[PDB]
Amino acid sequence: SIVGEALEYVNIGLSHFLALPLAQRISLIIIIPFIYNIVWQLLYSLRKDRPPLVFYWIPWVGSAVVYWMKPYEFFEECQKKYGDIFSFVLLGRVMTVYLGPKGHEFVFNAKLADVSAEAAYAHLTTPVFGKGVIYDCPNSRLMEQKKFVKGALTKEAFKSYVPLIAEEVYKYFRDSKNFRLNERTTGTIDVMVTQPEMTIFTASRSLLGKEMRAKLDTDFAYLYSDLDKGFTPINFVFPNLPLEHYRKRDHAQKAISGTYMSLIKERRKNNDIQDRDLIDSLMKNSTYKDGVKMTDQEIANLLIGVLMGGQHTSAATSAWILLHLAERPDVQQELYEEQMRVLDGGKKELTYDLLQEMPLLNQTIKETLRMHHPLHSLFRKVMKDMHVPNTSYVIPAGYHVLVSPGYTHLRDEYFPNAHQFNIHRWNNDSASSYSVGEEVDYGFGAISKGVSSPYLPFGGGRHRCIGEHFAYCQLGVLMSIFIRTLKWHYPEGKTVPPPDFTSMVTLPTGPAKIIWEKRNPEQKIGGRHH
Ligand code: HEM
Repeated sequence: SIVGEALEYVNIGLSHFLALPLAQRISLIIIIPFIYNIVWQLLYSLRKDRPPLVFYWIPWVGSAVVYWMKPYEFFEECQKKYGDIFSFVLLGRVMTVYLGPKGHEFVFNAKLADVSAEAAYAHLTTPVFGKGVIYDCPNSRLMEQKKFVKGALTKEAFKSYVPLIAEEVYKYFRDSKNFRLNERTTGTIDVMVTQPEMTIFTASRSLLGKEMRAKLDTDFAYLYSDLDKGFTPINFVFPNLPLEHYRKRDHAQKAISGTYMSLIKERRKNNDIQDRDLIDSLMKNSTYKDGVKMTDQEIANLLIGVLMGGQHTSAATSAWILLHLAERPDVQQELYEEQMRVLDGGKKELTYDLLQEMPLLNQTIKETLRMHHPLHSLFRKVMKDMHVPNTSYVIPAGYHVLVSPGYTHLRDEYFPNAHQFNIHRWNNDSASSYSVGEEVDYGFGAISKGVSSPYLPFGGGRHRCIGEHFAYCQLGVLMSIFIRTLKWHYPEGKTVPPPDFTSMVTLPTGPAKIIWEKRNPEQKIGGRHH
């Protein structure tokens, strides 16, 4: 017995390895991880306590490419091969997807100790919003921040925001080069140009107030653009490599929060603290229950976060509404009749209460949010091994879970002819959402306990959206005025564009152009302008 003579050759083989020509060493630096990764997946598939893992050729990268470009097609293929729960590798991360209403329950209603949203999201949002708020703080702090913000999102606030938002839409029709309704009776617009502008203008005026809205008439508006460019998915992957747009982002966060603090300190200086906007509200109502006050910097940062949370969701949504309606003059016609009925042929000024008597308008918003959920995937990082009910699967800590209610929105089983835009599928069901039973309060108000609805555009559980009613108010006013003022249609041979999922906000693929025409060519919009 001389195995020892073989152990010598292990050592010998090792030294011959280190002496390979650089050409072959490089090749082996490639081939070894490639082979190991394939061997690893084969072994992994034998485990019974793990959901099926989607096969991938390139290590670390995983299924990133296909998930990035066409996530719903990716989900549908995986769902056919493996069923509703499956994992895939995404740039060094393992993502476990749970499709359908049971998936909604598993992720949105997960125990606070099981999963973390801030662990998934903070590296992307913290540099944009600033420190101390949203995901740069314990969940209990987030809960109270949401409570604070909801305090300026009351029915009473919406009654005051509606004429403010309407003024901004009319000003945009009057003054924007995309319209100029006093000078032109027809024109062509790119809805991915107009809607972000209309969105920030209307949200600024109502949530931040007249001063902050005035700032957007200046070069200052470009900081918002800069801040926005630091909010892309490459910041998800590489949170900070010293790139140009990273620093413009940091600069913008400091400059914009600086402007908000300036106004906050000015208002406190003059005791000019009213009930006009979210700034007034947070100045009066931002003390945590342990008695610690939000700093002025944190208040400013939270303002940025709130405006940002409403910016891309709403802008994408009003863009899709215009795009679906552009090939549906029958739906424009039907919405126009409702406007004439509810507002007495235009004789009534639009109010928040009359908005609630516009079911078809609200069903249009509801249906667009069904077909175009602006966030195709929501994430949590798994913090404790999770057992998946009625399976033998365990999702270990360190994995991520991914939930996609927008995918379920597009399934025939839950919405017949799911790829058909039909506002009447919501007849006698025009509410933005509603708790279909028992409620629960995580610290920012009573919300639905069950999150099993196949329709979940605002998510659910502790991380549930609080901007839903603001969004309906904003989109409601905006679409009410579009409908009463304009008709619109596609250029010849154009139709509803397919979604672009790469910004991870489900935008229409540009350029998404429509042609508008004034319903009343001679109608003038009053007020002064240069
Ligand atoms: C069409 C409009 C909107 C849609 C579809 C939408 C969607 C969502 C969704 C799906 C979530 C949950 C994310 C998750 O669970 O990971 C969420 C959370 C949230 N959104 Fe919205 N949103 C919209 C508008 C707004 C507006 C207008 C605001 C502010 C005025 C806002 C602020 C927030 C906030 C503060 C959260 C809580 C985040 C958390 O607790 O982690 N959103 N939104």
